[PDB]
Amino acid sequence: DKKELFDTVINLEEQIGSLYRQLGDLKQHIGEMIEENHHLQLENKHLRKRLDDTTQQIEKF
Amino acid sequence: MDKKELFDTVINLEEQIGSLYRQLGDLKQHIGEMIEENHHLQLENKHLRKRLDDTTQQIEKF
Amino acid sequence: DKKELFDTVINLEEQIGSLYRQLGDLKQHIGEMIEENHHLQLENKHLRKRLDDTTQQIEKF
Amino acid sequence: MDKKELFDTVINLEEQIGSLYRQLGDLKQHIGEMIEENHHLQLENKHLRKRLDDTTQQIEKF
Repeated sequence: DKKELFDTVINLEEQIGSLYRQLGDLKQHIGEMIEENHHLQLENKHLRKRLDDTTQQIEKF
Repeated sequence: MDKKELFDTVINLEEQIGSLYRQLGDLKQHIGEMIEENHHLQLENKHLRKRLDDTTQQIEKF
Repeated sequence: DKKELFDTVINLEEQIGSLYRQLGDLKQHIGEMIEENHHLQLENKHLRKRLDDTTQQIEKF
Repeated sequence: MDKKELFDTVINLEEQIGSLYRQLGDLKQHIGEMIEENHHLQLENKHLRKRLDDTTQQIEKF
């Protein structure tokens, strides 16, 4: 009927809004993971440089 | 080593879903329109059959 | 975790597949309504023409 | 009186959703990749801190 079809369409709408919300959450968590990655790369760089410097220091004495 | 490209992909996704919402709305509008059109045609043809019945009853009585 | 995020993404996938299926049903019903419309328009045309012809017939006698 | 235009709109919608599916898949792939990358970096930095600790224990003993 009118109801049976309209409510179907609005049901689709609401499912779409739900998807959007969930994808927003996902975006947030993905962002957090990206920043995590970034910091890990920087930390890795510094620990590498530190190890190189301390290795050269030991190579001296 | 991929970084913000994937993030922009996510944003692109959210934009596409956002779009889908609006399109679904317009679809709903056109659907309702077609439903009204169908109802109008229905009752219209019913009454047309009324008048047709009456006028055929008139002619077939000369 | 790995699970908590991956299962989220696959959950989104499945919701998308669900939406697609539902939209397929909708497409079917919309098609049926369109054909219904078509037939109604044709029937309307013919009943109009019939009424015009029979009206002219009565206008004769 | 609108007809098949709306139908083509529906088809366009189904095509967009179909697309979203694939994009979500690729997204999943890149996500997994970044997760592995994060784990590698984690353990790598842990061991780097091991070696750093040991070598600092070596230097500070002259």
